[PDB]
Amino acid sequence: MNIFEMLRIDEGLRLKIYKDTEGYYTIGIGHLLTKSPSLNAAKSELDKAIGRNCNGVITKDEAEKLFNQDVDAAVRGILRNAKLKPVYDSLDAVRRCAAINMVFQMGETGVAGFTNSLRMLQQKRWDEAAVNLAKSRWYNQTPNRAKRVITTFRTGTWDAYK
Ligand SMILES: Cc1ccccc1C
Ligand SMILES: [Cl-]
Repeated sequence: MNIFEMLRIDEGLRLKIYKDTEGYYTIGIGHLLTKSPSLNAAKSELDKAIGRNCNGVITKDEAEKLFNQDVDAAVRGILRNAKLKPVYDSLDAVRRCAAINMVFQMGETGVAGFTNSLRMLQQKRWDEAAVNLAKSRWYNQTPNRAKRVITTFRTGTWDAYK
């Protein structure tokens, strides 16, 4: 297992514009297009991202390239952020994947509310961090996804994905 396989399981793959759990236009392996309610705005963002007139549909190769870019961007966001980088660097490779997963789903700004969880993770207080992570809108709105990610932080294994 690696971060790409983990996120492919959590996000799925769809080659036509769809709506995510919050109702936002998305395509591919969880690539957010726009938060605007306008399908035309989403189609424009898609064409800009792919570099051709897609009319709302992409190929598997295009979805996989967008996905590589999106994972890269999540990692770079962590490494540039003075609050997140020290916690990330303290983690083992499996737990680092759980961290990237959260940033991919919620962004840097969405993880800003997790300051207390981050401190517990940096201190390697895994059970305590798991409880704190679950006291969140994230866990209540996407509980199965959150349980898999939290279990990865708690155990440092891939057991939730196996
Ligand atoms: C979201 C995030 C980022 C970096 C380290 C740990 C965590 C939970
Ligand atoms: Cl879920």
